[PDB]
Amino acid sequence: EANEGSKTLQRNRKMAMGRKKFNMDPKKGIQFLVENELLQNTPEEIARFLYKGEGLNKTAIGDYLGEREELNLAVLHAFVDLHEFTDLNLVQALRQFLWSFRLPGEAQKIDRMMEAFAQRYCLCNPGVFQSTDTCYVLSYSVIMLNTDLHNPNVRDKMGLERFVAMNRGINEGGDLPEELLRNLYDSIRNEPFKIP
Ligand SMILES: [Mn+2]
Repeated sequence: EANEGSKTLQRNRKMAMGRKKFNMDPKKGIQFLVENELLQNTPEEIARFLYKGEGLNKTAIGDYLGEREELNLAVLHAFVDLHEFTDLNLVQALRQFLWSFRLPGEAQKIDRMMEAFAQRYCLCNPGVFQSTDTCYVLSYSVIMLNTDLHNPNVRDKMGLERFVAMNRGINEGGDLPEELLRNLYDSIRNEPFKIP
């Protein structure tokens, strides 16, 4: 006679095993979970698992999201869609996003994440930016500013006035508010990004 409590206990052990396998080798971890019917092999379901992140290494999460593979790309889109950026300013939203995983080192991986982020930010906050290219450019400006201001290996530091000068043109056929740019600058300047 089948004992469902036994089934649950075995499943818990397998899930614990799967998380541990994921932290070593994200694709292997996901394949194991999928094969044992512990996770559905759908972009949305895998994205929900990584967004919850229970006992998952955020560098592993990032590495999974940065694979240039059809499924992983679908997962990255779904994962960014689980974020809630409505009513946040760009730095506030970036802080939420960049807490949920550790960015890969590779520029192309970062780029795909940053494009996805910018498109989702603009959809959640229509009319803040006149295009997604503007928000993409400005999201990099903010990430680079965090690096420039808070990594001491970057010698000479960019001041507010220069940051505003670089970025005021990037909107459309007319500049943004310089209010919005000063707000982003000071935010980063006074609180670096919290990274995992
Ligand atoms: Mn501070």
